[PDB]
Amino acid sequence: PVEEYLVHALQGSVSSGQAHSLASLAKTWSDNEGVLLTEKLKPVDYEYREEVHWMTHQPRVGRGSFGEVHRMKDKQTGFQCAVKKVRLEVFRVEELVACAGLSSPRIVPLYGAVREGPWVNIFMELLEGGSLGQLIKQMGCLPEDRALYYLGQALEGLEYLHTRRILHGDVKADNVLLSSDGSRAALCDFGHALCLQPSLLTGDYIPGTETHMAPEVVMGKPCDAKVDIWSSCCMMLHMLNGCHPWTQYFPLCLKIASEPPPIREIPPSCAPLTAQAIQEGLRKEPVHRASAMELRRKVGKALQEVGGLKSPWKGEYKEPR
Ligand SMILES: CN1C(=O)[C@](O)(C#Cc2cccc(-n3nc(C(N)=O)c4cccnc43)c2)[C@H]2C[C@H]21
Repeated sequence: PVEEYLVHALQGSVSSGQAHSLASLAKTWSDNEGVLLTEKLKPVDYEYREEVHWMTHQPRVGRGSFGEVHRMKDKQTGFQCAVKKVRLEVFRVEELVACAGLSSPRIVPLYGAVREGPWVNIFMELLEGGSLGQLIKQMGCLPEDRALYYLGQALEGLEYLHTRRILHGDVKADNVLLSSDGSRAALCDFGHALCLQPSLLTGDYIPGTETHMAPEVVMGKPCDAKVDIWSSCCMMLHMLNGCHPWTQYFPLCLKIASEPPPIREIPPSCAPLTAQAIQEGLRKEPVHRASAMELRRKVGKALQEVGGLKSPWKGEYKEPR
């Protein structure tokens, strides 16, 4: 009953608010209105406008697949964070729902969201360590312990999301952001996230990366939280081999469905439990594929089996396969 009246109060203004107000106002987005969740980003006179109240850091250095993410500063408060540009006509509410109110160290925090014309500008913490993707390119590929370390932390975040019935949708190195010392990893890019109730390829849907895509998704079978696990394992392989699965050998959605899972790419010098863990996460049938909780525990043991985390965050470059 009153829900309709609260949406109207939030519309037309940019206000200091809480995650539940942001979520309900955002559902409408699917002229300058929005909700900011921290005092570090304050509106001025019912407004928060680009280049007036907030400034992109100069010169513009983009991050993200589309160069949509930028460093920025609140002109009033001097606080700095990141902002993701989403075209308004293609905005998806699930992106914010899947990080709004969520409070987890393995998930990047949401600072707010403000519509301005054709843009939804979404604010979030700035992480200086860059993405796991940028790391893999810098180092070439990661040692076995570092890879297990990060994979587990991603799985910790996937546990959190899955408990809340949230599919991430596009898990990969580029969507894992690292702290300035490399000891913490967080998930990012919830643009493909999907609320679940205890398939995907129907209409207003944009899917994840081809190389990390699970067979059920490819063949249009029904889908659940397990697709994140498949992707996370394809990410593990990307970490170990310095390149995506299947790219050194093959029109890639054809081969995912027909061929066996890419267990061959598991490097041979890897200890038995590392390889064994990767394999439980690359079971073609969702039923036999490991859950998040299960894999995380296995990956943790695998790390323990290999002496724990010993390699430095940025050691020597290591040539890929
Ligand atoms: C909370 N939240 C999200 O997670 C969110 O979906 C996002 C995102 C996203 C998409 C691409 C790139 C990056 N991205 N951001 C940083 C950074 N934060 O500095 C960064 C650094 C290196 C590489 N990519 C980076 C972040 C958005 C709803 C809000």
